[PDB]
Amino acid sequence: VYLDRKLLTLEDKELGSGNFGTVKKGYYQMKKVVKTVAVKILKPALKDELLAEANVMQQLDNPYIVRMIGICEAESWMLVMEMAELGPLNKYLQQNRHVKDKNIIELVHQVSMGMKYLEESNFVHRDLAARNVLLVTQHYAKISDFGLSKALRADENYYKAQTPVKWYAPECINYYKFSSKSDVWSFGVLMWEAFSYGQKPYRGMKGSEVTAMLEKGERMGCPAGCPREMYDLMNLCWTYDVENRPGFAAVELRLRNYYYDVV
Amino acid sequence: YLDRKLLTLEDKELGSGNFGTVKKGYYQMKKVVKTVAVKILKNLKDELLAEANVMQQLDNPYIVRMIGICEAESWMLVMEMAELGPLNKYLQQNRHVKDKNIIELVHQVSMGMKYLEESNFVHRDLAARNVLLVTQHYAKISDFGLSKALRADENYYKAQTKWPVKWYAPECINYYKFSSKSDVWSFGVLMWEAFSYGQKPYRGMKGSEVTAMLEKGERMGCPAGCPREMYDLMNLCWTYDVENRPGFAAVELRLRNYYYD
Ligand SMILES: CO[C@@H]1CN(Cc2cn(-c3ccnc(Nc4ccc5c(c4)c(C(=O)C4CC4)cn5CCF)n3)nc2C)C[C@@H]1O
Ligand SMILES: CO[C@@H]1CN(Cc2cn(-c3ccnc(Nc4ccc5c(c4)c(C(=O)C4CC4)cn5CCF)n3)nc2C)C[C@@H]1O
Repeated sequence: VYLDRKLLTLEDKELGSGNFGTVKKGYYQMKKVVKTVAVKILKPALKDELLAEANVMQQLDNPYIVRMIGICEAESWMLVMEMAELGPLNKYLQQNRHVKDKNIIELVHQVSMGMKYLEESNFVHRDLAARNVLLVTQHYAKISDFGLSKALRADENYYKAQTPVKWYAPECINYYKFSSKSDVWSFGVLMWEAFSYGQKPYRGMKGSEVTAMLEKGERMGCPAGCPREMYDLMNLCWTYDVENRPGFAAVELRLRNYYYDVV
Repeated sequence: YLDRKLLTLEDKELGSGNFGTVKKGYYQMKKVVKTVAVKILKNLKDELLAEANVMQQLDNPYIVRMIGICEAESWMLVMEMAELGPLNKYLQQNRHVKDKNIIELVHQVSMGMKYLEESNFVHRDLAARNVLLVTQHYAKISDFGLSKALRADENYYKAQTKWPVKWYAPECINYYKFSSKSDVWSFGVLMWEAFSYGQKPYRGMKGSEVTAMLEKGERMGCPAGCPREMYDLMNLCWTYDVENRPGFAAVELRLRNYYYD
């Protein structure tokens, strides 16, 4: 899926930048119409990571996951994606404290539907966080940022690293083991972030202090205004033992049931 | 008298029995929320309240800490959660646990019983099922429903005629006398259970046959792969005579020394 640079136009002003490179809004000429795109532009291991990121996204086909248009190799390496105009969820909620609880339920349920599909496809995200959810509209979220994602081997249900702690399940920190269950743990933190309107989890604590807090059986408190059933779901996501923690099928159905009971 | 509003119970049950049910829960503390295990009486109350009264007097790293009693749809005893659950159940499913690991755990139990003995409480139900794992390397004593505070003038509690007889020292069966020494006998059975990966003691024998076997001077054999020094400690805990049986001071000391090597 190597795109033609002649069919891509990048805007001058960037949408954002960080240690990953830059993100610009762009336009890609397709069959007949022109498609608005977001382009991750690299500013080496980062090339291979971007290609691995593109390989994951091309295997994924779901309304709640950012769709890749292709890779473009010209002047710099570029990952061209369908544009989610409103950008990252945590920034959006920081700037829009008026969003209602039923709206946040809608969004995090959409994230659980995308992750239910990711789990069925036997991919692990490994970076599930509110910053990696992007808003198409105020009522349409998509999971983004597959740069750490891994396709599980056909014979294993976890990825084993050889060598963002506040989002990581205890078995990740201790055993370097990443599964769909550890994504569920990260999903609990994402939920906490979303109902906290984009505030950071475990405020003012270092990683080792978070680890020690969880070891004692302590968990973050219920965000102000968060429906009790949603806080109960977070705590289930933060089940310490992998086997008793739910998978995304159970999480999505709990969210689906609660959302329609509100609706 | 805890506020039921501050407590959430998972619909799944961890376990059940004649006492009631045990459920995982989450309780709102000062700021953080605390994972709890909840013993729920099925609609016995005064026994639960007496159990709470024992636990409220105990503070030690190797004893389950009580959060409180909660009176709502049922009577509930809310406790700090030891997530891995009963030791006998765990070992059955984890035959890979090393003998060094089992030594660390039973030594932790002897440290909590040393404290129990110093506090002059008798447990009266010391068994592998009543050791709960916080982690694979951290055990806690639980289940104080039978525990008694000793009189200021005696080192034993006298019972008045539901007893785990396979864990009871001969003086418990014959004279109804429960002391820290009789907990030491139970601890010997616990050790045998731990090194047998949670097998039940005296397999296939009735209670009267266990008593007759013990009266004959016979004892359970060495568990497969159980270290020599640890089986020897078991037999010392199973000293028939109360006065010659060690106290938890001596048991803990020997465990710590063998663990040091
Ligand atoms: C926070 O996470 C991001 C995401 N990621 C980069 C990334 C974005 N991608 C994408 C795909 C499809 N549509 C979009 N739309 C979009 C729309 C407006 C945006 C941003 C993105 C945006 C940013 O991205 C800034 C943070 C870098 C800022 N604004 C301004 C409103 F705030 N982005 N894809 C990837 C891999 C790493 C960063 O940390
Ligand atoms: C066999 O022992 C028990 C213990 N007891 C009940 C009891 C538990 N309490 C407690 C306190 C703090 N943390 C725990 N943690 C914990 C964690 C996972 C557990 C259990 C308990 C658990 C059970 O309890 C089943 C047997 C009923 C099952 N699972 C699933 C893995 F097996 N339990 N407190 C009391 C008084 C009477 C029985 O004899």
